[PDB]
Amino acid sequence: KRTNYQAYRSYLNREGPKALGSKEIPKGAENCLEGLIFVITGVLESIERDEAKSLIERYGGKVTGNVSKKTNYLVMGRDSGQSKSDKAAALGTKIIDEDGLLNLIRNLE
DNA sequence: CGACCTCGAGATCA
DNA sequence: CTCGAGGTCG
Repeated sequence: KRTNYQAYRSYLNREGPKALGSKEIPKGAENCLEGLIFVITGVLESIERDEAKSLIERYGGKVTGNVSKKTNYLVMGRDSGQSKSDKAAALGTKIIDEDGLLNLIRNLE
């Protein structure tokens, strides 16, 4: 079942973090994301799951692969998981992108 | 006739 | 979360 599927994935889902390590991870208040739960699904413009997690975790925010009732903000860029999006939509969770997540931190600074 | 983006169900993890 | 199958733009 395993193979070099990551090879044709570029054309498939248009994945490939371009500006990784020189765009993300701001200098905003560490307490910024400290309050709500940040759930990032799929992939955004250009970010690694680890880089997003490292950002949220450091900012006192919690991150999980399963949307919760206290999420409030669901980060979703290029994903197809309707099953997970359905939960968030029913809860009243808003969908944000890469900049959307950073915008919160960009506001506090 | 060739490239590309959306629904979807099964493992993932609080 | 992370492959899974399809129909339309090209």
